[PDB]
Amino acid sequence: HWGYGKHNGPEHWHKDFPIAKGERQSPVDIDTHTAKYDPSLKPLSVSYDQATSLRILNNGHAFNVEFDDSQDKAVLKGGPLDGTYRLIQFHFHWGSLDGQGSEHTVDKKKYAAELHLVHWNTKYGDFGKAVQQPDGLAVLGIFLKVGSAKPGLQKVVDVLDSIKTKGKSADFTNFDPRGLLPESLDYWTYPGSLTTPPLLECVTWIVLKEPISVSSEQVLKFRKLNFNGEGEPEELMVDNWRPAQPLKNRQIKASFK
Ligand SMILES: [N]S(=O)(=O)[C][C][C][C][C][C]C123[B@@]45[B@]67[B@]89[C@@]1%10B81%11B698B746B814B562B%10%1143
Ligand SMILES: [Zn+2]
Repeated sequence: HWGYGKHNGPEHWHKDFPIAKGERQSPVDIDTHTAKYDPSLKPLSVSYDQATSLRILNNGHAFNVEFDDSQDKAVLKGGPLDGTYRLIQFHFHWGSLDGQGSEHTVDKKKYAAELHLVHWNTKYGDFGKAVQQPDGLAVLGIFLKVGSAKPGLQKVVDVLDSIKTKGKSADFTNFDPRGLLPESLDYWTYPGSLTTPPLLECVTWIVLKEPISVSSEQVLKFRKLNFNGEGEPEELMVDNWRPAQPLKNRQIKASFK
């Protein structure tokens, strides 16, 4: 099955998922000089005050913090979006070392990690229907650099020991994702895809310019997770990022001057 190794990594995905070589694949390099300021873009509205986290899951490729998405409790709107998008989960991508780990790059710079807050368009009723639509998902991407600790991340870090291996989950209630946001909501946006199989071309990407800082100790704990299941040969969960894909016939727009 697909993963991040020599024999099953991103360069192989196209055999099972031919859309891997499609016209709107993610991630991409953001060339900051070429991205056009678009004065028609609105401020992003991130309304997470009523967010209800439920659980954290090691799915064998990352860990997902899952939310109750059975009502409009945690929603993204505005920015480039029409309508209302409901938070379903967040997860990260990260490296074996601090010099790599992000999926998007900024003028070819790789960050240590990248947070993806995944939301689906309520007009399609459920996540599974939304991923079949070109405007089905909105993913808010946030870069992580290593420096000062992010206090709002520590609750996530401390539960990782309990979900070391693939298929393990843990109750994860009352986690506030507002504690993962940078100060500024300045962003870039473009049309793209899921960055993992099935690589569906259903995402409006919103990538924040301002990174968050996390400590070396925090990211080291991400790197103790395992891709393998319990009792299997240990394969550290590191380098679970897809590299930048061809931009093709797309424009990246900036919300800021
Ligand atoms: N890295 S990222 O932020 O671009 C991606 C996060 C998207 C979550 C989408 C995966 C699935 B799993 B369930 B439902 C969706 B349909 B079925 B299975 B298929 B896979 B696809
Ligand atoms: Zn992701």
